[PDB]
Amino acid sequence: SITENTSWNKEFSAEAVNGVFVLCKSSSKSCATNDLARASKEYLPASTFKIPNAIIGLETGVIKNEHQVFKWDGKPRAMKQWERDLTLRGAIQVSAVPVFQQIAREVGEVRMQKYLKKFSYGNQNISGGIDKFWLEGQLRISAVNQVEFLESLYLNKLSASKENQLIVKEALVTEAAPEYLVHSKTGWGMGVTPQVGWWVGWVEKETEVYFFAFNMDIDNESKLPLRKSIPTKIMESEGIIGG
Amino acid sequence: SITENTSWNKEFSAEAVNGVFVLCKSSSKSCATNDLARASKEYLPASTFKIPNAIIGLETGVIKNEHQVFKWDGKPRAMKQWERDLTLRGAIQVSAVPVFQQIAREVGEVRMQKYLKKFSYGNQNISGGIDKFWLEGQLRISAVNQVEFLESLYLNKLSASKENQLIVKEALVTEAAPEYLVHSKTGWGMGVTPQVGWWVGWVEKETEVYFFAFNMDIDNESKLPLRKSIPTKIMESEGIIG
Ligand SMILES: *C(=O)[C@@H]([C@@H]1N=C(C(=O)O)[C@@H](S[C@@H]2CN[C@H](C(=O)Nc3cccc(C(=O)O)c3)C2)[C@@H]1C)[C@@H](C)O
Repeated sequence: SITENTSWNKEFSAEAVNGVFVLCKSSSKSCATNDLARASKEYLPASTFKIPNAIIGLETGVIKNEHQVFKWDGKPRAMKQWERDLTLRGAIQVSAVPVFQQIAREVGEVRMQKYLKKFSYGNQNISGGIDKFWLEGQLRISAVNQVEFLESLYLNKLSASKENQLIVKEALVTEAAPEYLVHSKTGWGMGVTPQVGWWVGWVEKETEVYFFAFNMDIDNESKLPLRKSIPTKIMESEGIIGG
Repeated sequence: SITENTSWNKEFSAEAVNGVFVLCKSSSKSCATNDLARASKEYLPASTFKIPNAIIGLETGVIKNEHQVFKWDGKPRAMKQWERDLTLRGAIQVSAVPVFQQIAREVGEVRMQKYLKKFSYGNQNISGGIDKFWLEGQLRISAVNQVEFLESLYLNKLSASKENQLIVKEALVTEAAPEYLVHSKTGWGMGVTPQVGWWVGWVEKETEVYFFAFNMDIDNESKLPLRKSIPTKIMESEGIIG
């Protein structure tokens, strides 16, 4: 029942990129997209996988609780922003891949498989190595499936404790005003061709809720801000951002 | 022992503010204040009482859950900002008193009394009527006590489920930045003299956490923003926010 809104395409052509936005009001039963085909196409999740990985980390006890500090061992990491002790929120905010690869390692394949099945997480293919599958492996998930998973998270309906779902929700908050709250997560998947850029999340505005998932083909770093600006312009046209 | 930091008085001086800031790193065992006497003095909590009231409401069942919508009945309310449907977070963040009056009535005197004893909340005096004790009744709490209560909340150590503590915690998020996160709640107690203004909460930056409570006398309504600006300037100067 997802509907196509072809006018949204102008926000993609204005920036010379290919991609999809899916936007649902209230539930995943009222969704619209600029491109019906791509809305259902599955792409490497990259750093958006920190959302399930975090929940799974808490459920399995690998992450002890919300106050867990991920200590840096001092050995060098691929970005300087990652070279420091991090909270769960901090590790999510900076997209600290090494923290999550250690989480995945301790969770292990059999349990990670079990959770991705419970979560109906895309093609649930975690081959490509326990700490790499969402980065250069065979895992793939669509914008539509992202929206469905995030709706279950918002509702505390994933197969995980309410407490753990709440902890991860707080960690994902990226904008806050009295009657406007955004939970969101970016991704940039360099380990696939073409590279994929993601922005997924949900907006609570007054008493309404909107689920969203965006992805695009990324040539390189310079186009990364479009992951937020294109969704922002669509949501503005829909009356979500302003008043 | 809480230490006195006279220096902070400089931020109170230009605006002639009579007030106190309490700021603790990691725990309420490591606190400082500009004014030891005022730090421990108890003031009417006004809208800051929405924090325990929300938790009590959830713990009793009076508040259904995180997703409960508080419908406006169309009858005029004291503030236009309150004349709409509100989520729990909305009701807390716009300080929608009538929503919390109804919650308090449904909680009731016996339960409310017991939870303030469990939370060690100030003087625990709820006389004045069940729906006005924190507005114009006799309940009073100090800045030090606000910090101790907020620390317990942070740590999920109040006598309430971890889930209900977590619900209220997300409801208190007020600033979400890449480097830090702020949970806070304002208050303006117009039902006492002098009028009291509050800002209480905590800040998480890097791997550290700081609890804070600020109050001041409000000589007039134009001085209201000082309830955030003075403690923000102090916490900015120490590196806690920014
Ligand atoms: C995930 O897909 C991927 C990440 N995603 C990235 C991206 O979106 O660019 C990079 S890491 C990313 C780049 N910008 C942020 C950042 O540094 N922000 C930030 C936020 C809060 C605080 C601070 C700070 O205090 O320094 C910084 C992180 C990477 C390619 C994985 C799979 O590689």
